[PDB]
Amino acid sequence: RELAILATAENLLEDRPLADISVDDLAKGAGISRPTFYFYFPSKEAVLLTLLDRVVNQADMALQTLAENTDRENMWRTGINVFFETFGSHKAVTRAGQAARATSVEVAELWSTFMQKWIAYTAAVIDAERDRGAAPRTLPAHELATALNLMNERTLFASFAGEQPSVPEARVLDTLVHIWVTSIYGE
Amino acid sequence: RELAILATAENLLEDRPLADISVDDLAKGAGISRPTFYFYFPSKEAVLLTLLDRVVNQADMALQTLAENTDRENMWRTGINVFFETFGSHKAVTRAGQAARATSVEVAELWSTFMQKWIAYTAAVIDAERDRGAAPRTLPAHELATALNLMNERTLFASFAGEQPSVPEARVLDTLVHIWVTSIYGE
Ligand SMILES: CCOC(=O)Cc1nc(-c2ccc(S(=O)(=O)NCCC(C)C)cc2)cs1
Ligand SMILES: CCOC(=O)Cc1nc(-c2ccc(S(=O)(=O)NCCC(C)C)cc2)cs1
Repeated sequence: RELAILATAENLLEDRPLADISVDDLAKGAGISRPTFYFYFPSKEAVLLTLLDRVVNQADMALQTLAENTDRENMWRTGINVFFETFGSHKAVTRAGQAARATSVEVAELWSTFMQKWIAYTAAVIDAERDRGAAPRTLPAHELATALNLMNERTLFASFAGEQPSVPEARVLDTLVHIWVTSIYGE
Repeated sequence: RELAILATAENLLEDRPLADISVDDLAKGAGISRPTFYFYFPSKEAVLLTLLDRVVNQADMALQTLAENTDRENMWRTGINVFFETFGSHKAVTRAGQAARATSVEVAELWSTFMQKWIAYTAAVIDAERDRGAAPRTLPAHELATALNLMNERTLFASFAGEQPSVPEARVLDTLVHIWVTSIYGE
């Protein structure tokens, strides 16, 4: 029933913005009354927050699975691909979740927390690559990590929403891997 | 008087969001009545659009001045620096203008037009660098241009707004030049 509210919201968000989805459409879709909805979620905005929180955590867990477990270009491609596949499978939640950063402090703070985590892990892997002699000591690892992660956030999300301008979705993984591998390994 | 409305809006936007600025605050600030304001601008949103349109065009003209007129790293640094200095001098208009992309089709379409222009010029310069034998034929120039331009938009604007996470403003030019020069010249 919680699940049916979440699935209904994900479905309707594929059609239209969260401003055009009412608690009645979410209730209707989950086969419950509007007061019954209020027992599971305080708002349609909390439904979006929860949807976003699962996509982010699904991306984070898939990155942890890689971390616990090739050539350097393929190492980076597999990591970036976790975010391409995870967000790319949940485009309506990606789009809605990004738009809510402007209006929800909880969505802004959720996004900020996982970006800080994914930057810190990028920096740790760049540092390990520098310690093993594979990557040169160029920029501060954490500053290079930050720019590469903000690049991916902006570029993946533009490609997914078909923005003008954007890298076509079928070219965006290759585009990002090239810039990551050349900026991490290049002198 | 048009100028005094524009200067007043730029000033108040340094303090608070456009939602917290009323046509009376703009009128008051420009020493005119509210009906007199309506003779210059249909809305406070049109005032933001015009402010954004001058900053974008000031950036574009400064890029044209370079184009009509060193080592490859310094060539790219001077180009990126046009955007760092121009937007960095107008942070409240940058911030407000970026936020209005969500709510104004005219702000979205203005931003899209100049991004397409600046990407096309980046691609043209990468192509000329490839034709002269200085840069290798790696990614499609226009796809590499797109990702590098979206990186800069996201990274410069995060640094300016002090977002978490962000590259510190005093490190962001060096960060972006490294990733540009290594991704453009690297194999
Ligand atoms: C073998 C173990 O090492 C690896 O797997 C390679 C690694 N990949 C990452 C990583 C890749 C992409 C992104 S990001 O920049 O794309 N996400 C934020 C942006 C949005 C998309 C959430 C963030 C972190 C860190 S280490
Ligand atoms: C000697 C002649 O050649 C040159 O000057 C070097 C050149 N620089 C550019 C250029 C630099 C940065 C950006 S961008 O990516 O920073 N702006 C969009 C994003 C936001 C910031 C507006 C866009 C284009 C093109 S060619």
